[PDB]
Amino acid sequence: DVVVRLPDVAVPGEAVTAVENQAVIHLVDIAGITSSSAADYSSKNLYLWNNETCDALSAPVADWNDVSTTPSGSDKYGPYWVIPLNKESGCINVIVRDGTDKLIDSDLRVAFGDFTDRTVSVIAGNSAVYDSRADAFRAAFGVALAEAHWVDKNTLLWPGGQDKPIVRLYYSHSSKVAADGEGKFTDRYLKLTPTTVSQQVSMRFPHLSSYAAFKLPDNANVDELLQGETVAIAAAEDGILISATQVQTAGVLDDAYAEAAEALSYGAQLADGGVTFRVWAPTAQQVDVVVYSADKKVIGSHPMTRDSASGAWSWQGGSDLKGAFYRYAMTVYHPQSRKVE
Amino acid sequence: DVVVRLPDVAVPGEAVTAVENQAVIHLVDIAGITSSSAADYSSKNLYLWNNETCDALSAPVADWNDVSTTPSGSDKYGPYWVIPLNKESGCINVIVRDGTDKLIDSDLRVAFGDFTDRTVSVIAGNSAVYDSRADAFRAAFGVALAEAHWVDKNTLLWPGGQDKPIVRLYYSHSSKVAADGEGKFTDRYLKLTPTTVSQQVSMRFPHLSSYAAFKLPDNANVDELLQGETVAIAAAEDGILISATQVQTAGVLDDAYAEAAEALSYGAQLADGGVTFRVWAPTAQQVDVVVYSADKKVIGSHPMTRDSASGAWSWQGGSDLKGAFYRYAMTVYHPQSRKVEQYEVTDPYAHSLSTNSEYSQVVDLNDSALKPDGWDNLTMPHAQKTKADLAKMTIHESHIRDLSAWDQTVPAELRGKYLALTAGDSNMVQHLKTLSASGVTHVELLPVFDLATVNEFSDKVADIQQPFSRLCEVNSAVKSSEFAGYCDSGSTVEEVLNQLKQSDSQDNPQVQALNTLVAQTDSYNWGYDPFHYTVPEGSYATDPEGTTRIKEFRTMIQAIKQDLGMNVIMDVVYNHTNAAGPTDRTSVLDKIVPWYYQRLNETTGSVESATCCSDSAPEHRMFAKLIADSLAVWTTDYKIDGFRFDLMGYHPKAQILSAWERIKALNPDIYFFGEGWDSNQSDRFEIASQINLKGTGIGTFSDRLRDSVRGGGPFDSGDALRQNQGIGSGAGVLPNELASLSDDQVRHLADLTRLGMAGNLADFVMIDKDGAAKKGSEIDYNGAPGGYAADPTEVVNYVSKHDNQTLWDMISYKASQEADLATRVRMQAVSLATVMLGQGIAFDQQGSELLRSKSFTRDSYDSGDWFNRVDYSLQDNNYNVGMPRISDDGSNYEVITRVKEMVATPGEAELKQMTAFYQELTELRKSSPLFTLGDGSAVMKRVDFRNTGSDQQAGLLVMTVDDGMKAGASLDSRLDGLVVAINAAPESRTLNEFAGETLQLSAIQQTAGENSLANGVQIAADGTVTLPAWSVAVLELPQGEAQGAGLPVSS
Ligand SMILES: [Ca+2]
Ligand SMILES: [Ca+2]
Ligand SMILES: [Ca+2]
Ligand SMILES: [Ca+2]
Repeated sequence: DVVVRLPDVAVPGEAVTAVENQAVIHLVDIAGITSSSAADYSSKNLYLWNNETCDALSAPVADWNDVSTTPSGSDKYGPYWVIPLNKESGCINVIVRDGTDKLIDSDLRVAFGDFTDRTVSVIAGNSAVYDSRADAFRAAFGVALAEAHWVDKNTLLWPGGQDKPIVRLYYSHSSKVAADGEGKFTDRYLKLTPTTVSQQVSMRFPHLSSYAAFKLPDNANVDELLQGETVAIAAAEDGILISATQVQTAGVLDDAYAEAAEALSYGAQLADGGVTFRVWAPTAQQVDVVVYSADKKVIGSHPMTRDSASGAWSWQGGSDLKGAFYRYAMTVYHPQSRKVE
Repeated sequence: DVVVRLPDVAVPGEAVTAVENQAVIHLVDIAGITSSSAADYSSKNLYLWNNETCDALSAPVADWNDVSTTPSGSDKYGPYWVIPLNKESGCINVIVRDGTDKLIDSDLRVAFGDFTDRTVSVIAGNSAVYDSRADAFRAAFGVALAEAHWVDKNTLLWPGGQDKPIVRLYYSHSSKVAADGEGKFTDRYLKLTPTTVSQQVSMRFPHLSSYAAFKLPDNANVDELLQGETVAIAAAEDGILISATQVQTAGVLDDAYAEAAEALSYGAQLADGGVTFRVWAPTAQQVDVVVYSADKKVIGSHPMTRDSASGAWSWQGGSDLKGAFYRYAMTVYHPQSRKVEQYEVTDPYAHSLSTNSEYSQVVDLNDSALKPDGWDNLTMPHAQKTKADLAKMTIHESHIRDLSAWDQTVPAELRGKYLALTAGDSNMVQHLKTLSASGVTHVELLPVFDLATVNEFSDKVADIQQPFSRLCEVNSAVKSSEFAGYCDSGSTVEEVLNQLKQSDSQDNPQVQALNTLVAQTDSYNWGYDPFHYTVPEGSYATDPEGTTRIKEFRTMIQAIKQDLGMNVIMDVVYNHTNAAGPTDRTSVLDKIVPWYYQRLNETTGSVESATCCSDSAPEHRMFAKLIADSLAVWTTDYKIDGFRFDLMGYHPKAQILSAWERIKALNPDIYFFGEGWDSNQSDRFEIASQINLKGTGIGTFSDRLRDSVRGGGPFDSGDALRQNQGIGSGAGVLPNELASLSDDQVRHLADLTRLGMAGNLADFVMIDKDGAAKKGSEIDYNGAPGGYAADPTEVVNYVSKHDNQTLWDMISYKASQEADLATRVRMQAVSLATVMLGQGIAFDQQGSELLRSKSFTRDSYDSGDWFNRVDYSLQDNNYNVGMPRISDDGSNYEVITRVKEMVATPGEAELKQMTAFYQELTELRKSSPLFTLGDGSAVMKRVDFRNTGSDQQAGLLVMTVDDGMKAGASLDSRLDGLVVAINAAPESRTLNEFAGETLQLSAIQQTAGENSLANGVQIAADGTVTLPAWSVAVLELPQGEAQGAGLPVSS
């Protein structure tokens, strides 16, 4: 079975080091590194300008129509601009363009107190600034956006994986799905097969009905998959990565747990027989009730019991707890940070 | 399933009228009007700014982050901004935004001389400016532009349909897709689903890779869809139309039919067993062959058989059809007119035509009847097998009228004809005969394929040779002009023109005023206006009706190769067609397969005009096939030795190489070269440019040496034409009153010249203007690498060509008042020596040997017999014969007057002196294999220069070529080495570099004597050389019965 791997291109090493009273911005050309023939970087230009916030620039062109700020050089990886500075402190305003059109959506602000080397790298439509061409390249041939949708136990909707020869659902419980030192996707995966959007699904998510449907294997352990990270991967017949995206799982959470979860009571339910603590957290790796004094000192930490049908966690304590302070101590993967928080 | 419908909203009426010293821009909010809810226009702002072009703004915010320029008000239709002005004249720079994001892709430029009211309207992502909110709204809620791209059977690319809830492909076979009386889109459609751009697609169309991809249904009948109209529609969840656009289908046509279509033969293929008619028309609803008599009466109308795999239509008839006239009667939807057009079109694969290319003719080019005697056994007089064979190439770029229009020794009926080359006893023929004998190897013919720009009907044309009365009969305009009085005179147009010279001045440009009118009804055009690619031009024939042209053209080829002993280069124009659209008489390709053969704008679908005219698409499979098949015919049926591609940069490098490999199977020694300038098509494909063609074998014209020797560059106008002197105008050495060129500026031109003389190689190491050792690619040429080639055979050096000022005219503009007629004649020769004695391929304009002048005409394409005159009777160089065309040279009249009278006009003596010099230089070029090394590695191992560095003497060009033992093999059995010395300075110079070297002046130059360019060159027994002013010397190192050490290169 084919291994998903990065394009056979070595990781870049800056090519140009930023010297005193001058900064260097690298454009990591994805279309340029995907090779065949040499690229014309004439059309590429930076609209550079001084403002109340970022004023460290030295002689920035006023004219927006001025495409004259062409690359100070290039190579396989893409062009670069050696920008002259006024002061080695502060920041600069860079708008990366191909003619009179923005390549990066957001107006970049290069804070020299964030990138000590002044050698920085950017990718088209990325908005992010990298300290290295390497860090950028890895990001370019990796997991970006949250294009895929796990809408039910069996179905994953993704337009990016449409007509692609290799479509997989990679997963990692305690780490991020990434490429190793060899640029291979070694993390466990599941093979996805093209299917058609269910009648039930189309109803639920009319805004996704047009999206490309994929059937998950029957052996798939839905529950343990939702314990951590999942990433939808599209690759060539040979295994060269086309796309890697994060997965939106609310649909499957409703399909797998909501029926059972809906039939339970939530909060710190103080009734006759004591107090039942219940929190719905179907993805949480661990949940504990932390009980505090009035002085907010820990009086008890109790790991909760998970109900598999619902993904709800509970813990029963005495009626003595009436008035006690508490919080739930979570252990959960957050897709915004890509970490187990 | 949702019905797409119009919004129930009345057409808007501006709401705000622009008053004095203030403009008003309306944003027509589509999302705002499709919504019954109120909109927050806070986020909306204009980035307004003053520049050298549009400066009429009053107080524009500098900060790009400044979103403070919010709307000056709003309503249902959208917001508006009341912009304060400085002046009611000029223009303003508006960037319409929603935060710090451009709403309109292009930077708007509001010209107040285009919109009188200053009340203007714009739509998001539209780029267009409307005079009214109404005009905008109509455009917004209509099928508008050609934004969508059907790139393959399954894929439709459209940014307008991105993130939209409803995306559909509406279609109509016999009608336009529109909204009914209820405002509904009732026409059949297909549902499109979001997908990603295929790897295969991204390769093919890199310029669309960023565009939003949509998958077509699997039930889609691609074939029947391409039978008529298709429209891409984007709508709301409720079905209110957001956008409706036309579809560009060339991509799918290549994907669905090109594989099969590529494997067929096109035209009226007359072979054994009859004649097969085949036309590719994959969208045509119907195609019929209409067969005509000689009187052009219909003899038969035969509906053709469509092959579904290819979209090609065919019809087989008897061999009786040999010579019959025909056209294809089309029934096809044209997206420009949005209608199913019905017209009769000529064959794009026509090989013979009627007068003025009205009808195609069935022909057999292999017929003895169409061949001059012994055509079948005609061979190439000059070899082209090796790089060394190629390097010997010495081109003379000629034009059919330019050659024989004025030569009296050519029988009248043959003047301006192919047959003129047969006039063995003419001044022109005998001149070429002597040039050939002295070393001119190739004849380049300016357009001889079927041009559109000359009426082939004798009686709808009048030339200067004929009475003025004829001019008025043909030209309606002349009867109502400042020359109307001459219609009564019994004098010729030639006569009247010489009369106008007498009072011609910059303030009274009467010579050119009449010429402009003559030029509309003349027989004179360069011909860079293709009608049919694979038929000779008929106006250069004695009779343009039928096959006569084929035998005549061939007769000219035989004369050039056998009687003049020179190879033939045909100038080719595949970059454009003369016209497109369903109406133009000269549109052939665009009438048959609309929107296929032409390069269209990505948004509007308008045929691009980057080349001038109607940009063709060599990137599309069938047009690439057309080009190759065309070149095959000129190769074997016409026996052409080489091809020069007009604006070759507009072609994909892959296409040029493909055609080249294909043609090589018919003639392995075929040469391809062209103008490989940047075309700006790199967004679309790897262009066939000077840079991109390094090591391919395809040659390109080098502008590096050209500009260094000539002075300045093209686009120079006004005093710059005098200020920008060259090495050959005396830049630095003998400056003119207007010159301000620095010593380093002058030294840099020497650097570029030297590099050029050594075949403009990217890897050739030399000592620069500062004394640094630099590779050819490291020497700058206006931001570009100077050197670019792998071998000198990939470079064509020149100092004159049909386009731009003649060499003489440039010297007249650039030479110091001090430079007398005698020194300027030598200045021409000196300029030419850099080309003639350099490793690269020598190219030159016909007439340079006769100090040719166009009396300062820059773009002589339609300046007729008058300005483009070449006097083969040698009385004058056609200098000062009137003020050139106002339209293109008016801006240079003041400069012309300043220089025009500075020196005398050449006469029989000067022209004879220049011819002698020219013959000298070519003889020299053919005098040693050392001048034409061919291989880049040979150049680097043998070629080096002296008088280099920071301390260099200006105007002295010294080149050394090794044949010594350290170079390798003895190439010249007589020589050990070579020295080329060019003293482009008014002061005589000295050469002590070859200290004690035993040198001798070329026998070629010694024979010449007082008429030599080396006349006065001293070679002291002690190896010291004294070079007179404005002189060129070939100093040779004789070999002594064994290869000694010669002139070894250093570093
Ligand atoms: Ca013609
Ligand atoms: Ca004309
Ligand atoms: Ca373009
Ligand atoms: Ca020798």
